[PDB]
Amino acid sequence: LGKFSQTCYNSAIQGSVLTSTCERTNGGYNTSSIDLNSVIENVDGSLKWQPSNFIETCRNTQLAGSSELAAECKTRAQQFVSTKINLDDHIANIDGTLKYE
Amino acid sequence: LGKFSQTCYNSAIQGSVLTSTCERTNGGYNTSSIDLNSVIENVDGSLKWQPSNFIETCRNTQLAGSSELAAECKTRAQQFVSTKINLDDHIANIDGTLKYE
Ligand code: NA
Repeated sequence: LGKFSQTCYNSAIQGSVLTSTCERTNGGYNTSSIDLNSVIENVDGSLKWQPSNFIETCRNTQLAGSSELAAECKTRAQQFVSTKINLDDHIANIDGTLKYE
Repeated sequence: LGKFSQTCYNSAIQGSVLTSTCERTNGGYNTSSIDLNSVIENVDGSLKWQPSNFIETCRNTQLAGSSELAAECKTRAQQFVSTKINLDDHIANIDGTLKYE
């Protein structure tokens, strides 16, 4: 559904970063931001949205230790198996901000 | 390339969201989060990092109007052309916080 600009203002892009000042559900405001590097993609010169399947096919997410993600996900033979990934692998700290590279 | 957890503490995974409080470059701290649904994916049951080429093949990004990304991207034949996309198609404000949905 999207529609952020409807309830936001003073938006800006910088590199692939988007930042805006957005209304709460109460009456105040907050300034967040999203990296668009992992959400849009370039196909022959045109931008498109990227598909994803983590929220929709995996479950019961958890952090083990300092940088290990753990969950259970759905296979091709449509059964849930246990899987794990080191988030240190590609998640970095870039001046107090968490960044995917 | 990566290894955030050597300057971050108190990390937490909730849903697809990772949250951590990190070491600013000077001496201080900042608490961030990154939505992993667009960073990792599941391939037959196993979680894999997702590749993407936007900032790697595109340049000169601009917010045009209220909600439109504009940029120039390289076509398979290595030529920069024009390309826009409406961010409001999937960027949302969830309680003062921008989300991709
Ligand atoms: Na992605």
